[PDB]
Amino acid sequence: QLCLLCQTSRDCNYIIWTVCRDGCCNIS
Repeated sequence: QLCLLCQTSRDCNYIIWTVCRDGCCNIS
């Protein structure tokens, strides 16, 4: 999995990274 800095549920607009967690971004 991943954990890229995110703000909302989908503040990344990425392909393999749309599932944002606690201030994070991932695929699932």
